[PDB]
Amino acid sequence: GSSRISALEYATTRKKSEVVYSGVSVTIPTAPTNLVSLLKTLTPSSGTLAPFFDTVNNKMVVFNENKTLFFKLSIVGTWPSGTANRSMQLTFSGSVPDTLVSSRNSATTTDNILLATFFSVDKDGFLATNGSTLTIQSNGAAFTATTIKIIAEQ
Amino acid sequence: EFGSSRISALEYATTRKKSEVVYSGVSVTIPTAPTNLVSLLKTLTPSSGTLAPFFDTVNNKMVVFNENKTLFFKLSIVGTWPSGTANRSMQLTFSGSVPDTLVSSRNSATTTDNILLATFFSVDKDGFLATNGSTLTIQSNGAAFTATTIKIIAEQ
Amino acid sequence: SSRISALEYATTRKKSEVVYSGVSVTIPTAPTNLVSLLKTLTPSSGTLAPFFDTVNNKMVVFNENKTLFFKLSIVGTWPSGTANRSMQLTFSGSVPDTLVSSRNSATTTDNILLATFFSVDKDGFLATNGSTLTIQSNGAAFTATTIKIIAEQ
Ligand SMILES: N[C@@H](CCC(=O)O)C(=O)O
Ligand SMILES: N[C@@H](CCC(=O)O)C(=O)O
Ligand SMILES: N[C@@H](CCC(=O)O)C(=O)O
Repeated sequence: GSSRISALEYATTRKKSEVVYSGVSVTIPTAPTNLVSLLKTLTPSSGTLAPFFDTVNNKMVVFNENKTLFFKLSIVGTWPSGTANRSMQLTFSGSVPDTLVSSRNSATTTDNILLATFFSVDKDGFLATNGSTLTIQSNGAAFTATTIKIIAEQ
Repeated sequence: EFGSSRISALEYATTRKKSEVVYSGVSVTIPTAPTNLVSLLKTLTPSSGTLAPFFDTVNNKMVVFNENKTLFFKLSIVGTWPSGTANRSMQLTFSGSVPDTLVSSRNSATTTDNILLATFFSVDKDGFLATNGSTLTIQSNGAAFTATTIKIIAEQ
Repeated sequence: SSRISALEYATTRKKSEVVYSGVSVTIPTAPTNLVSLLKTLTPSSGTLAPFFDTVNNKMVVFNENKTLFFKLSIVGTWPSGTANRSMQLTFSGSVPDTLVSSRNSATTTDNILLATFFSVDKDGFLATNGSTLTIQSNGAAFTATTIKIIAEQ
């Protein structure tokens, strides 16, 4: 069945946004900050925010499919020298909001960050209709990001 | 050949199976002692979703389909530790051939108490998870935690 | 016929899942090539091949537009009394990724679970170069007694 086969091929084709900002100086402040708003002003080194990051409404958006979305944010940067307790926090709005935190303390010298998660998108569900506002906040002190890689795939 | 049967099998293979359960507007203590998570949740009435088929409420464990398909797990908890709690963490252990221990730790720099634990389990046909399931044991560290919304997902 | 067989390939998981049991392995406080460390140990089950290259001491991937999922589960210990402590794992790449599992006095368990994914592109950086995995223990060295490592694609 060519039509059923084509549907299976579509279902098993990864769709994604994978955007790299190399050589930027993005301050991630200590106050809640819309992440897409922060990124959309920057010229990417590679990739595009579309289709998963909507630069008009400053949100992550998804395809209307019963297919899970995988998300990763990799940040190279620094907190100020001497900052001990510190964390990077990223919240996704949703029916139940999800709050990611990468915390560290005096024991860890590296300031680089890797946040990863997934969203089990339902057809005609909350994410499919509303998208998700991503709100980022640096805790302990402001963070200065010099490379950012952001991925959403479904 | 077996074309028809193989297409139907592929349709099954690419259909997500899931439990996605939300408990909204609750007030649930996650204590500092090890607590069977399924035992804790099954006392609550879901606002949406069902524990079946991934959470066995007789044996109080997560169970999986016997197929070479990875299971993705997420636990999202809205709640609080007592005011002033500085060092604190939420931990979740899954029994297995090698047990896995998830920890979300934080300190004075982070004021939010909300928790997001996510992972995967690479289920093998006739393997440990498929044969035994996994006991999930949750524990709050620093002080007891009071959860007001819980969302739990297992999918395969 | 062939589109069906191709779909069967596309939807079949490929994996390395290696368990090292009953070991007492120091993960030092200095950067350490993880594949170099593991390949000295005898697995209780599984094989480093095909995802872990023990000649160049790196993770390697299939040259396919298919995401790789990675998990490292470690049973072990920091020295008694260690409060602030963390385990970190860096993957080289076009942009390197640094995973950190940190904890403090509130947490008693020392066991570690690091999980992530890599959105491999055909003929992309990972497919062309692989990834060097560098592990480091912070606060004090960590003694690992069971290690389970998974890469799947
Ligand atoms: N099923 C929810 C997402 C659940 C999740 O947070 O993964 C939705 O479609 O909006
Ligand atoms: N392959 C193991 C699971 C490994 C993992 O922890 O992901 C099983 O089938 O029980
Ligand atoms: N697309 C990148 C991987 C991106 C990631 O780190 O997930 C590659 O093929 O090398």
